Amino acid sequence: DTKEQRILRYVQQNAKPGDPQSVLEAIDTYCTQKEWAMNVGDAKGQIMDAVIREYSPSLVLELGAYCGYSAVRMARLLQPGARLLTMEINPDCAAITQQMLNFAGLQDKVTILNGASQDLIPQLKKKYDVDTLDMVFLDHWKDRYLPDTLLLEKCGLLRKGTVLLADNVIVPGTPDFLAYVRGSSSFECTHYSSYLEYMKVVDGLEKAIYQGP
Ligand SMILES: O=C(NC/C=C/[C@H]1O[C@@H](n2ccc(=O)cc2)[C@H](O)[C@@H]1O)c1cc([N+](=O)[O-])cc(O)c1O
Ligand SMILES: [Mg+2]
Repeated sequence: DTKEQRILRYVQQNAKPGDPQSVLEAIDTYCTQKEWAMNVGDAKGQIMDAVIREYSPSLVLELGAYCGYSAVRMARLLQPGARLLTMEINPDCAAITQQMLNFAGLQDKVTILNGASQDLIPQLKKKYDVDTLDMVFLDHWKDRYLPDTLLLEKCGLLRKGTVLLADNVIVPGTPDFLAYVRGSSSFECTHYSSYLEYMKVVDGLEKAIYQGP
């Protein structure tokens, strides 16, 4: 029994089926109170929401599904006919994400791709009927942000105005990617400061009074 299955089970037990907001709130409660997990969380999630609403993307690529928290967050804001594709190398995470989307009622909008991003990116156009991407959410292994961005470009998946949105650029950090994009005339960058997810960390003092030998 994994932490990820425990999160899904908590959602099935407590959230309202077909209600994406309820699903996000159930995840946030469980991870705030019971077990830390690497979901983007509601603080950064609000920022994501504002960006998605600004750009109204028709085709979004997510790198890194995990439990589906960000896939639920994004897909609930997509217009009719818009699509999210999400890449997940861990088959256990891919299954959880699909059940989460199902529970939320968002399964029609989202396609899960099982595999490593660097292996899947070159197959997008032919296998998933993609021309260029409107938005890319990066939230997978931090050392893959830069090489995958380069591969996206190589494969002709970026157009003028494609919006890349990257989590964790301060903590744990993505320093090669951040330096690259900030220094490149091919990208115009903006930083949105927020807070790392679920950081009310419990600790305590133990008093132990010696009673004699
Ligand atoms: O390490 C972090 N994220 C790595 C994410 C990894 C996810 O991306 C998938 N994937 C999908 C496709 C691939 O090709 C590779 C991996 C993995 O199978 C996992 O589901 C992280 C860590 C902290 N932290 O505070 O420690 C906070 C965060 O917000 C984080 O995102
Ligand atoms: Mg993250």
